Amino acid sequence: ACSLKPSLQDRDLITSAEAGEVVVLFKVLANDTRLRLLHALARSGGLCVTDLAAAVGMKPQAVSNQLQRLADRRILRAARCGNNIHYRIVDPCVLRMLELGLCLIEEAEQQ
Amino acid sequence: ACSLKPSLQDRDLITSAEAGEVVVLFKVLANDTRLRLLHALARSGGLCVTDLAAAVGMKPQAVSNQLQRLADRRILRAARCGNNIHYRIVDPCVLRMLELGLCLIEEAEQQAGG
Repeated sequence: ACSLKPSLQDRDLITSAEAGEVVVLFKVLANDTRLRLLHALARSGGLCVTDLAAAVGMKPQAVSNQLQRLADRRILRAARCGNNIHYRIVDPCVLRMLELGLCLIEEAEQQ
Repeated sequence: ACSLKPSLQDRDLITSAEAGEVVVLFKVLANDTRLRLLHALARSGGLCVTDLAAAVGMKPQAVSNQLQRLADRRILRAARCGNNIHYRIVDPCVLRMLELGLCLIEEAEQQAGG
């Protein structure tokens, strides 16, 4: 089978409060639309809602509330000028989780 | 900062097809109790329901049901001899994602003075 990393075998059992915080992040990524939006935001380093909706092939109204909720959770920053709202990822934890997910997909391709 | 790692900036936008398999990984991990159970299993390299339920704050019967479900989803291997069932994590994707979670909890603690 597989075995926990040798240097991580000395950490005390994660507490419930510790688990809930990381679970918030896992919940955020456990959704294909959020994953795709976060991936698009990560490649570009930030897009307005019109360009973002375009990249993931959806109507802006289909993704606008989801982005706002991500900003509510302090995972994105929403910069409004006029009616243009530009989003970018400000939580590096969410980014590292996404990167590991991308690694697993490449490896699934056997590459 | 928050920039994507340069080696990963070339892959095309993840499709809904590729997103499906990784989303299932996050759904399994996106639960307080399951994550603590998975860590307790990862620390020890495998436990029975009685030791594992003692390790976390839970009753053996609830823990038992949780473990057979993870086994049903092929996250664990349930090794039975007699009436003793020993559970081990056999999904390495689950394992790396748990380990990343553990590193983030540690870095967060460090970064706030302890």
